[PDB]
Amino acid sequence: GAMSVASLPECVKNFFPTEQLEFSSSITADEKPVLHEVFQKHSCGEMIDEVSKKHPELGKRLATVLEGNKKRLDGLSPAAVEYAKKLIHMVTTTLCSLTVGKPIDDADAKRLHQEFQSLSSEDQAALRKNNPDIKF
Repeated sequence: GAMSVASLPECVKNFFPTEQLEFSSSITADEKPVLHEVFQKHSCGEMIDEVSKKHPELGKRLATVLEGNKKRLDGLSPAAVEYAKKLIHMVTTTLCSLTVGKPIDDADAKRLHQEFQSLSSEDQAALRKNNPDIKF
């Protein structure tokens, strides 16, 4: 639909939480230009205020994505949390680029996969338990 999520490289799609993908699917043709206008001011914490100013319902849906992402960090070790924040940074940057029409470089996603592989078995299992929908 408006967002073109399917056009993303596979290794990038692998890391997307469900809530980001469901949000992207939901974007209507008149909603996308709202995200474009707002994200073009920057390079979501703070995006929410600006988006909601323009389109309350869209901003509500964006806030729900961020609320969703929080749960995924619960109970994780310092190393696993460091990893997860890098994963979400990758996903955020991508979705912003997709929205504004910048190219997508999947090198950051290949780095995430390599990094996951060198985590302890206990941290890999904890990440999978908190994110059963992600292909690490």
